[PDB]
Amino acid sequence: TDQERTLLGLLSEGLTNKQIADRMFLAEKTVKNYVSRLLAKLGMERRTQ
Amino acid sequence: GLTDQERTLLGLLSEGLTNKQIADRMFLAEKTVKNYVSRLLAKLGMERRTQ
Repeated sequence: TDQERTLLGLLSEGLTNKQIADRMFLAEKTVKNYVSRLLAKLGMERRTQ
Repeated sequence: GLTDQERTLLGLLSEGLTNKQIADRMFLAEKTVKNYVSRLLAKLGMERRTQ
C-alpha cells in the first residue's frame, strides 16, 4: 500500500513521530496509530502458497 | 536512519517476501533472517527521545 510505503520511507530516515506528523500535517496520535498498524503488517508473512 | 543492509531487508519485507524467500535470496538460514527481521522491526518501533 503506497501510503504505508510512504510512512515506512520516513521511518527509515529516522524521523520521530512528531517530525512525521509535522511533515504530513497530522496529529501525533494519528501517526502513532498508523505506525503501529504498519509495523504489525511488516511483522506478519504469508502462510500459503 | 537505517544502514544499507537494513534498508535492503526492509525493501524485501515491503515486497512481501517470506522469511524463507529472503533467506534464499541472501544465502542465510531462515532462523538468521527471523532474528534480523526481529531486530529491524524493534528498531523501527523506537524513536529518538532527545535533541
